[PDB]
Amino acid sequence: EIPKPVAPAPDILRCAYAELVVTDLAKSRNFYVDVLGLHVSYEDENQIYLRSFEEFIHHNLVLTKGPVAALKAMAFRVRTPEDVDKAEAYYQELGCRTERRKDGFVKGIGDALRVEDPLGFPYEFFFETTHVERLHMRYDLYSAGELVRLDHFNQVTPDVPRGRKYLEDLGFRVTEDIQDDEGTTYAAWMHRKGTVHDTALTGGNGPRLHHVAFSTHEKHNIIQICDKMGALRISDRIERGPGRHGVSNAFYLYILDPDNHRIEIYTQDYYTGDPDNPTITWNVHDNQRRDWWGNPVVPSWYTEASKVLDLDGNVQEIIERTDDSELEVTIGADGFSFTRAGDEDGSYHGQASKGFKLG
Amino acid sequence: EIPKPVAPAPDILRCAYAELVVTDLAKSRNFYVDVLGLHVSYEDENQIYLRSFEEFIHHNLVLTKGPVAALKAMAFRVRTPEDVDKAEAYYQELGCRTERRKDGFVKGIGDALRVEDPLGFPYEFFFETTHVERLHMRYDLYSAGELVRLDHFNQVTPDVPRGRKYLEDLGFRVTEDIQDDEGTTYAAWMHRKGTVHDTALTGGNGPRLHHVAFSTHEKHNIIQICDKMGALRISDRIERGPGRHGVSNAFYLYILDPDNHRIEIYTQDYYTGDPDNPTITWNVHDNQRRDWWGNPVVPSWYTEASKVLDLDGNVQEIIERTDDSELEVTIGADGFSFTRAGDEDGSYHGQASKGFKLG
Amino acid sequence: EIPKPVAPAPDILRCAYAELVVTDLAKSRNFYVDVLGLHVSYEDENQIYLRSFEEFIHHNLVLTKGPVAALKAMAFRVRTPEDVDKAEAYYQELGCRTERRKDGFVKGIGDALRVEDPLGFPYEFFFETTHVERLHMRYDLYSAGELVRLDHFNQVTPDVPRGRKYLEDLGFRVTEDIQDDEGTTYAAWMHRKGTVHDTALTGGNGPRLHHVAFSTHEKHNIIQICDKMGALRISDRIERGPGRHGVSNAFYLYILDPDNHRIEIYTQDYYTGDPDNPTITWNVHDNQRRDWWGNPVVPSWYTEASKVLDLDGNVQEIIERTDDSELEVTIGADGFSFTRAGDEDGSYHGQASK
Amino acid sequence: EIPKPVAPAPDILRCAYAELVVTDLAKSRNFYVDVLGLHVSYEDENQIYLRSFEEFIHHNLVLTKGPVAALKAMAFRVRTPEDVDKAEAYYQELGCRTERRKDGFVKGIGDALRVEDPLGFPYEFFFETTHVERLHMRYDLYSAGELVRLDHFNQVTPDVPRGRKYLEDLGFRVTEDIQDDEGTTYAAWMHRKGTVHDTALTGGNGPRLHHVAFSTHEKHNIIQICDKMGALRISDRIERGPGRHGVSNAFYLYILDPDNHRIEIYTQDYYTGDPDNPTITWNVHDNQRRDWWGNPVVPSWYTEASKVLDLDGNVQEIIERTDDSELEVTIGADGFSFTRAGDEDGSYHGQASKG
Ligand SMILES: O=S(=O)(O)c1ccc(O)c(O)c1
Ligand SMILES: O=S(=O)(O)c1ccc(O)c(O)c1
Ligand SMILES: [Ca+2]
Ligand SMILES: [Cl-]
Ligand SMILES: [Cl-]
Ligand SMILES: [Fe+2]
Ligand SMILES: [Fe+2]
Ligand SMILES: [Fe+2]
Ligand SMILES: [Fe+2]
Repeated sequence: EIPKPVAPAPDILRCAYAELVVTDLAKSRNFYVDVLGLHVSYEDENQIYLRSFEEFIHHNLVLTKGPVAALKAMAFRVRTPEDVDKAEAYYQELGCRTERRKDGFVKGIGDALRVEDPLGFPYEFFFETTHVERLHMRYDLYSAGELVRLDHFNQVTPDVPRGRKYLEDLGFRVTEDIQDDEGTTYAAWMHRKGTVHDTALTGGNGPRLHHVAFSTHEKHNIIQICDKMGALRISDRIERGPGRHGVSNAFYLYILDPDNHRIEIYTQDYYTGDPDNPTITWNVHDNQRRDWWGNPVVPSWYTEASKVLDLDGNVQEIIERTDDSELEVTIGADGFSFTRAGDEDGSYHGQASKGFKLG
Repeated sequence: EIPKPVAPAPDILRCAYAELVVTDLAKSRNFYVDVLGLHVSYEDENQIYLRSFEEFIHHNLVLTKGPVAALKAMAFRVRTPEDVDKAEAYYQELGCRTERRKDGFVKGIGDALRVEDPLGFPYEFFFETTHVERLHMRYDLYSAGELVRLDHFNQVTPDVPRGRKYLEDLGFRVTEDIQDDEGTTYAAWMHRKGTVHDTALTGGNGPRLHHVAFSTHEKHNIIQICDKMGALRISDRIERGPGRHGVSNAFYLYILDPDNHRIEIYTQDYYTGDPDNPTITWNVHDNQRRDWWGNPVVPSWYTEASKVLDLDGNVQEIIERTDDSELEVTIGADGFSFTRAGDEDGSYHGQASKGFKLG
Repeated sequence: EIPKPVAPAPDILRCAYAELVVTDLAKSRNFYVDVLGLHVSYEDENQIYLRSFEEFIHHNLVLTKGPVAALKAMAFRVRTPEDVDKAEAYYQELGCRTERRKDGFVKGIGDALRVEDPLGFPYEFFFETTHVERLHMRYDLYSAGELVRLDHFNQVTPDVPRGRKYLEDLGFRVTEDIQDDEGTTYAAWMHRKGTVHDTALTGGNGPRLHHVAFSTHEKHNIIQICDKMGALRISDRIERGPGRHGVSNAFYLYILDPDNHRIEIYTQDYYTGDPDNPTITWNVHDNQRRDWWGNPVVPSWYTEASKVLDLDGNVQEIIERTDDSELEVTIGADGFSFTRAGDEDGSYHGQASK
Repeated sequence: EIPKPVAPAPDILRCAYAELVVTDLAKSRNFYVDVLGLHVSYEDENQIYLRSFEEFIHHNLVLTKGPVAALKAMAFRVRTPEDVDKAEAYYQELGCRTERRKDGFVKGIGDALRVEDPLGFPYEFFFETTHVERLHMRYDLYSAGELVRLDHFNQVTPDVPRGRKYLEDLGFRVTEDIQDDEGTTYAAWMHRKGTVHDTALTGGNGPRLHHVAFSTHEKHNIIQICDKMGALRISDRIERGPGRHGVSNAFYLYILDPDNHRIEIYTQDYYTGDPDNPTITWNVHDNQRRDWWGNPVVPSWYTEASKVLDLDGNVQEIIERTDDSELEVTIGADGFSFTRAGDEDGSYHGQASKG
């Protein structure tokens, strides 16, 4: 277990941006700008800085050209300048490598701390950022599929309870989780900003980045993204969805960028800001937990995720999960799922729902 | 091959209602009224008469208690009383069994002709019907999933060109179809009322009734039906969808009633009323033809459909399709489909899209 | 009264396009293409040809540069080539001025008849048209405010019953109307294509064109048009709405183009294709008849409308309505409306609602 | 000016519920339950306890039968039980009348502090509340007009800067306001929970309660409320909207309950939780500031608002605003508004927009 430091945790506001390394900057720009409609704050031959419709900080996504596609940083904004100092002390007490840059790692961010966290993930904490034009009423620019906010990250890690405890000490509150009756946690969701989550842990080999998620206003905006991908004849880049989540109650879609980085589009989860917010636990065999309508979860969703980098820019080595696999226990050969607890009718033995099996 | 009569075709307005035989009237009522929110025009211990939100004729659906669940009649309204006489002469010239009842077969319909048509289907033609309160502005009744119109039927028949020719002579115009490069037709859609279809032919063993379809106003209304079925813990009765169709461009969902009769919910197809309306032909291997987003078509959608009755109430014998099977050529072990014609990337061989094979 | 010809009526499919004369083509292009997102089928220095998202015929709207903004033609598509001959014989029997151009009046239309109709309106009938790419699945082009179909026209004319009977003889069926207990007709809606209308008559001084209407898929698409006009700081060109109509039950918005031509955006009316489709008559004093939510109808909506041209391109003289005025009897000094009939609570006297 | 206490402010989470006094409990039930679809947590012959679709605390609205329709309490939830102690100390230092009940004033709330605040409003602060079934996935119950959350209160007060300073000291952050070029403030919006607001101040004679606001998921849910009101032939209880707000950017509707308490339905404002969230100031003459589409604001929206009670349950006396009136300066006989700053075209003199 990861000890609770004596040093106070930084006051984290929210997820703020991700830096993704991409192999072909022009192909990635086509995806995030021409397909998805994100707004360009800055670009050059090496990077593209993108933001959502309602954002006022400099960016929500930095695309950085490099040799190996990977997550380079997942950044959280803290409440005050002094919280960056607290972050450095906190992670130092945890025994983690840290790097501090007074003028930032990326453009439009000031004083910033990056850390190799105890789960092997590159976290950034910052307060200072260049404000830009907030585009929230620029309906002259608004797309039929407009991405309005950055909502969350989702991380793949082999030991969910170990990670959960560490994030709770850092001040994240768990809103929902998936467990079974034999003591295994498969996934947990945790927040600072008062939505279902700012980050989440998914059980699996890791550290890897499962996805970054953006919000829309309405469900039809997500439908439009699907429709547009069909018109562009890139429906093969729709991985899973659209659907209604069980966990989070959000309407959702997962798509894959040119380096196979997974992006979720998400809308209409619920308020979690009260400190005694009720924590919802789903059983791993409940076939409504991930897709409320019971649609099967494609195997790539469980197996595939992005590499993450260390502070030197090298790929983090992957540690195998030894706990039970959500894929295996639900849709694998000895898997099981139910529609109604205790009812054989609507249950699935050794295959996925709706008439499918693993490819 | 079905000859064109010398007798003039009746002028058909639209699909108007279906009579479905159901085995447990109370369970069927729970589904169509309590789950789906259709409006009761009349009911007793033997039948329930149901209509959509915007309908003014007596009903769109009659549920008739009987021993064997089946389609008993699919009914089309004709333009004038005289058109019922025309239908009788037309089908008599075709050599079909007919039955005329001056006071109707079901309540709220007057002079009506039922026929066992050349494809083995029980068609009804009528003009006279009892008008009811049109509920189109009854927003005090309006459900979050409100079904607003009857849109179409879909019929399974072994020889699609044979049926298509016959329906063309009856005045239906083909709007879309699905073919391969070697001259096999897998499906066709055809209309009278100026939408994509009033009925459609799906290649397969038949006669069987594939589905009846109702419309909603908006896409979110279809989403709500899915959400409600999740809340009722009957997500196992969601068969396929929700999705965007390729053919028709409509947003859709398929669900299964207590006797496994398939119901489609459908919205936002396009106007076809001009006589030179451009026909659209899709290749059977195009993985965007049925679901525009590339989501896989569940095998049950290809294989399962309702029995139909003859005019005595006995089940019609099934005749096997000898032309190629859409299931087998697209998602079976020797099947294939593409995202982009000629492109290996985004193509699927011997399995369905998105990472599944047949269960 | 307009006699019924012995000559058979042309079989009219639907409203198909309008040709509007505009005074500044570039300003009009900015409104219809950059603001509203219509799709260009052809343009040059004199004209812009535009179509909606789901259209396959050449255009739904022709903008033609000219000295005086006006309606130049409201065009209906007919079922067959021979229906253009029928239209010519029909209007000739009516005594109307007609002009036939075997190669069309505008690009992308072939053999076409224009008439000065008995109500003074420039109608076109055509079958032949150049097919174009139907954009209905081009979601890469789809706007948050996308206009998907041309739905209808609305005509201002002084005597509604006279016009109604003429249109019924042409095969249009009345779906809804507004009347009072004294027997005055204020407005009527009538169709060929199986929606609430292809054209409509509004009682007033005419001939004038009240509006041209386009459809969207959903209500949020109409909202987005309003939001976009706010962002462009042209909210003064939102005239009325957004709202729910009583008549038609459609969700709606009215906006004004740079020459003050009124454009309605409209969605989700009901099917009318059965020949005994029930006709709905509203009372003129029912404050839910025009806006179901009881929002007031601004006077400009009743009084302002576009000039129309004759076949020479000159402005048609206007005839004053002598029947009672809907404006005067509902929101004028001696007017009134109710929310619930017979209830003084929620009634309005000598003023509009809200 | 209201002094800043030495005593630390309580940590306020969010607006949580309002207690409204109503005259005919059955008629109010029909409005809030049958028309609007709120969910009953508890009822008897004296009170109805209602909650929104996504709520887990006991209620968002309490309807209490009484002789005079009024706001009895606007309640904010605080972060810990100790924050109720902090609230008590804070308001006592301000010289405000307070009353603390360890077992609450209404059912489903535990230890609670009510105060007559420096602006004359009845505030409640509480932590302890009875959890109930969260209905957020009960799509078997979901209405086409479903109200999903409580969003905010709006208060009418004569001196907006005075109130703004007091609320800032209490930890609310101003997100948007309306001012003119002559030093007058007409309205301010301020938050704790990271939306545009938990409460707002509207300049006018006060203390009165302008409205209570509930959220929907989507814009069509608000349109449905309007459509249903038309079908019920009660469209005369739609006061203003539906519309898009300028301030807040939310889609909105205002309707009137049987005692004329004003309810707003609201959706799709933006995130404000960062502490340097950019403040937006509108000019009072900007005709897109309240309705972005330029639709006129009816005079009743400016003039009418609910009485509020003191801790003894008596109506607070109304103090007259002496600052300029937003009604008068925009839509009165000497009013002015503009569509485009500096453009005579689309401007309005001595009247409201749209004719
Ligand atoms: O699945 S398809 O796109 O082929 C299709 C299109 C329209 C329908 O009504 C249908 O049932 C099926
Ligand atoms: O305002 S009305 O409800 O009378 C009306 C209904 C349908 C229309 O298309 C229209 O322009 C006007
Ligand atoms: Ca177990
Ligand atoms: Cl999931
Ligand atoms: Cl406002
Ligand atoms: Fe996620
Ligand atoms: Fe269908
Ligand atoms: Fe209209
Ligand atoms: Fe408000």
